[PDB]
Amino acid sequence: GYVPAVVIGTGYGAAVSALRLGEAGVQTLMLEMGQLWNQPGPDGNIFCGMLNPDKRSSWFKNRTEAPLGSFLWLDVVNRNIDPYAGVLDRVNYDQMSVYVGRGVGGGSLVNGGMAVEPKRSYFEEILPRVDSSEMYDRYFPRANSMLRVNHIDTKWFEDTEWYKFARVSREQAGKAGLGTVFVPNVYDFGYMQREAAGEVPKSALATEVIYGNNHGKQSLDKTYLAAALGTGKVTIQTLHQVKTIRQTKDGGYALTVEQKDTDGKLLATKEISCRYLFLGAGSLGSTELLVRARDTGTLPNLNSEVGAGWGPNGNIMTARANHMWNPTGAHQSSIPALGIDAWDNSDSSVFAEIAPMPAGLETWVSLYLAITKNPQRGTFVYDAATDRAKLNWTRDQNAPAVNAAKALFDRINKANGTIYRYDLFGTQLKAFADDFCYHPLGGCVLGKATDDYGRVAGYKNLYVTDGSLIPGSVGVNPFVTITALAERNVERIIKQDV
Ligand SMILES: Cc1cc2nc3c(=O)[nH]c(=O)nc-3n(C[C@H](O)[C@H](O)[C@H](O)COP(=O)(O)OP(=O)(O)OC[C@H]3O[C@@H](n4cnc5c(N)ncnc54)[C@H](O)[C@@H]3O)c2cc1C
Ligand SMILES: [Mn+2]
Ligand SMILES: [Mn+2]
Ligand SMILES: [Mn+2]
Repeated sequence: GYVPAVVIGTGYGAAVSALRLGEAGVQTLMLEMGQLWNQPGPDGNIFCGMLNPDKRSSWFKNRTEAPLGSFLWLDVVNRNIDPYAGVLDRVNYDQMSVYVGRGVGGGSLVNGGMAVEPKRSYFEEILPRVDSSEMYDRYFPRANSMLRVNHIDTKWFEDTEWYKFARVSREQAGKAGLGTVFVPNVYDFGYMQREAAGEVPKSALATEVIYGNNHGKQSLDKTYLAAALGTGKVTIQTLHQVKTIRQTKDGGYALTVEQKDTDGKLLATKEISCRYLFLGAGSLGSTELLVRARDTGTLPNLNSEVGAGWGPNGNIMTARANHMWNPTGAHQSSIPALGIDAWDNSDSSVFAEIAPMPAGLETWVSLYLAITKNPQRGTFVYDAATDRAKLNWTRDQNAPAVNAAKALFDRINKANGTIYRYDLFGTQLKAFADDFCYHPLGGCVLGKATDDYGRVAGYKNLYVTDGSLIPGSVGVNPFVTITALAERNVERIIKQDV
């Protein structure tokens, strides 16, 4: 059927858009290919933890996987599983694996909650056509409040066993002259203190994050999406995947939408039409829809920038072996709280998460997720044979990112007389994981594939809202930027277009 506005997906861009549309009185249908995560499972919990993965952990895979960095300790808990509509999707391209959330809330279900504003000077570099004053004066504050960002208590952090791992890396970094910063989060840190005191059910302190948090984490289903539903003007249909988009002969857009069950069986194929169409299917999903539409002739006036300009936010993972006298602890909160800010906008820039590890026994490993400044970009290229966009990124394109991460961590190793681990990513000696991405950015870049508010070039009332807009890099964990940009865009689009 017809609905005035359709939003594809339910991640950050989508959720912001739908809230503001509903508040403007626009009846809005959100179409989400994953589940609404609210049914207690066989362990009584909605989500599986990292030490008890099951089919809930994975989007249509036949075996669970260890969290990256932890195969040596967590492969023992891996099991064969039925393909199921689980929460975390490892999307494999030829030389890159991109991890995304699947469900009501998108990546907010599976991410580490880290809510970080980009450096203004870097924002101005990457998006020079955007007025940075309204971003910092209005939209970043709006995002901060709506997301329910909060801050860890410094004395609790300093004292608790659950953050020893962070304190160890802080001390090691400090010997190299490198500073750390606290990382704001949407996980309720008050709740986390109570978990450590045995006062409330554990989640972050029970090895949960990447397959969802049963408590504590204010994912988008609790924040923007709950508010959107509260307007009375928004509904969400789950296990509904948009496959194609066309402009109807009489105006507006028509979608082919597959409804599946949680086993992936096709239940129905529906045609859903609308006046206003907002894409919030993520860097991968929105880009694939538009490359498909261009190259199959259903949106033939899309431009050549559709598909272009993808980067992995410079993501690189690495690990150091601590001295025996610097154990990192068996009990590590699953929510990071500290990072190393070595980002000055130069090509040497690194902003690196001090990542917890879930093994739950002492390994002496410090793990890091580095965000780097690497100019290389990929393109999503439609394959009509398999009906898939394929990302053409090759591993050598991450060499600048590896080189930056390695220069930084080499300083820390030199100051401390430590070495890397080489065995965390596979049997081949490899200290830097260079073929994964948690932060996909680009494919439908703001001001190139779209105008400076995400209006898709060549079309009226067709909008992109999400990580596909960002030009490959933001220098920090990306969801606050996606959120704030979406606030900016939807406010302007509603004013001028709706
Ligand atoms: C392991 C991990 C850790 C992370 N940690 C952090 C962190 O701590 N902080 C941070 O800032 N970022 C973090 N990120 C990144 C962050 O989660 C993403 O940048 C963000 O979720 C992207 O938002 P989005 O709106 O672009 O898309 P998404 O959040 O990916 O949402 C897209 C939604 O659209 C749905 N969808 C896709 N295609 C279709 C379709 N055709 N039809 C219907 N529905 C569709 C998806 O199922 C999904 O629910 C992390 C991500 C991962 C995977
Ligand atoms: Mn604050
Ligand atoms: Mn519980
Ligand atoms: Mn030393």
